[PDB]
Amino acid sequence: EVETFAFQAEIAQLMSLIINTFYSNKEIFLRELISNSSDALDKIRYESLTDPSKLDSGKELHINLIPNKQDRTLTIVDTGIGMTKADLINNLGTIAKSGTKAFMEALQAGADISMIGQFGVGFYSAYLVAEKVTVITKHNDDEQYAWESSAGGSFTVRTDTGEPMGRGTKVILHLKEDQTEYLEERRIKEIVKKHSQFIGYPITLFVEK
Ligand SMILES: OCc1ccc(Oc2ccccc2)nc1
Repeated sequence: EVETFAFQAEIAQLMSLIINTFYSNKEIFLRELISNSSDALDKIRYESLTDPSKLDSGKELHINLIPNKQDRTLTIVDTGIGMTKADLINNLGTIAKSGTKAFMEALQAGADISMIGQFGVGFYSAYLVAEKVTVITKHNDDEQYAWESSAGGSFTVRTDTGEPMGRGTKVILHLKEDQTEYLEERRIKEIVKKHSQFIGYPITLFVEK
């Protein structure tokens, strides 16, 4: 059972801008997704300070980076607070309408795409490198769901029957054919060291063989 939704017009506009603007500094997508993961981990940690049972779904607070050259995917896994179905539909838990408005005003006033995270819509930088993004998520208060979009104005939401995650979010980037550098260990390490040195959670880069 798959539900198909239209993006709000302003979010479709944001994604079109990200996909169509010539902008070479694509590597910032990883900083933005890791920052979202850190924010998610902060939220479940804060909730656990007064209610330890919030961590019954998993006590470990971490971020895993999983490249897969056979599938051409880069997956960013966190064990943060996750998102409900309602969160997924409401632009992955963002205030994306007002964030997009502020972002595009900043771009016409001299900003560049790398500042996207300052406007709370950093998730959508995934489309700098991905032709399709799948988000699997599990929040303590809801069931496990899969969101997916190849842009083009629509996204789908379905109950996920895949491997149970316990709690957290998995962002699966189906990379564009010319963006496979972001599956290479030395490239991912370089980006993490450059942009994510002060993230307060362990970031484990998985290797392949
Ligand atoms: O990288 C995009 C992304 C978006 C959301 C997300 O989970 C949450 C869920 C609730 C609050 C903060 C973060 N994790 C990754």
